[PDB]
Amino acid sequence: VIEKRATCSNGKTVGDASCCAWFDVLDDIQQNLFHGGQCGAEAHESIRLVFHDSIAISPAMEAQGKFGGGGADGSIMIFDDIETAFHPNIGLDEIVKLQKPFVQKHGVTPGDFIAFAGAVALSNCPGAPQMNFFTGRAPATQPAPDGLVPEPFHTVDQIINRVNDAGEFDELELVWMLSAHSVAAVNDVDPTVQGLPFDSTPGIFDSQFFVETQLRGTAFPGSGGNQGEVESPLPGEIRIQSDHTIARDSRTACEWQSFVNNQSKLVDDFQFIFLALTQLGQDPNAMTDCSDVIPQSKPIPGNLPFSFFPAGKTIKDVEQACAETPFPTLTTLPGPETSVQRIPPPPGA
Ligand code: HEM
Ligand SMILES: [Ca+2]
Ligand SMILES: [Ca+2]
Repeated sequence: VIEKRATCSNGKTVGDASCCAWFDVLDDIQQNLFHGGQCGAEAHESIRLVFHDSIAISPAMEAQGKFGGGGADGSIMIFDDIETAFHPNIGLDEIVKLQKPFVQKHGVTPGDFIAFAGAVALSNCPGAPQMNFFTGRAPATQPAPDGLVPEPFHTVDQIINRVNDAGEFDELELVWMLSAHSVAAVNDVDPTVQGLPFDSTPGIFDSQFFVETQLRGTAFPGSGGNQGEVESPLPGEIRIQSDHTIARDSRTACEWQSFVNNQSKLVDDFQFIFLALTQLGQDPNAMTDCSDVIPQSKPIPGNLPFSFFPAGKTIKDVEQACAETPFPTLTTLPGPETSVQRIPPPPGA
């Protein structure tokens, strides 16, 4: 891979002349997919899509003589009819259908487009790392098998083993990639209400997800007892069983707690693991670095502390699970407990 540093027609310099075409893709999706650069529903869905495209790869299966999926190869978009019907991928055909036209129009590979839209999406959320974007994913030729994407009702062991198989990720890295639930909502677990967020700041990439999953769950936000859902600590917020148990397991509880009040570790770890996900099934040395096309991320506005307890909660409500270090003493926002507002998805989610 020979790279040719170049100045694009917009006047910006990039690592390789082939990267210049992505500035037109960027302007199109910022206006027509993310409604003016928002960290809203489509941005969240695009971030989710990166993981469901990428994690569908299995060296264990390949060792048994069976196709195990191609990783970040755009298969979930190319074969959407097959893959979006898998239960772990519930609700993803909506975002795939919204993304499809941009791929056809710009003549980029589905896989590179999914990794691009995920990185741009995150750049729209205040607090996000400065994201990378590498090109080079050839179109998938076979859909991924089912049973590769984790479900919210899988055990901690099941999920640890799944991500270890897919990309040799350890239990620490599992925790890091779950940071993406800091900018996310749930549309399909509670059938009575769509758009319940995982943390109280679904438009900000912060550590509230790690704080709020550690509080005692006291109620369901909509209907009770749905598969993969557990009680949450705040009105309007949802908690799934996998996140709840990873936060409390002796292998991963101290790593989960380490992001509380530690913005630089959150950002650095997530930057790293997001890039790794987007390279599953690929040879990093055969890819082109087009990270200079991705916009600069913005800081979190205002002057509140980086991490805090939501109003109405104090250290007494934390279920301490990390045996090595006490949960940090955070401030509590003033006033009455307030409900987290839902994020309505586009039709079909
Ligand atoms: C490792 C185990 C994981 C489990 C069990 C899991 C589970 C879930 C579930 C149940 C939902 C709601 C889906 C729906 O209602 O249709 C969700 C949403 C989401 N997940 Fe995960 N997830 C996992 C890891 C990840 C990772 C590594 C990423 C990073 C890209 C991610 C990104 C997201 C995002 C951004 C959303 C919000 C979607 C939206 O707002 O429409 N998740 N996750
Ligand atoms: Ca795939
Ligand atoms: Ca957040």
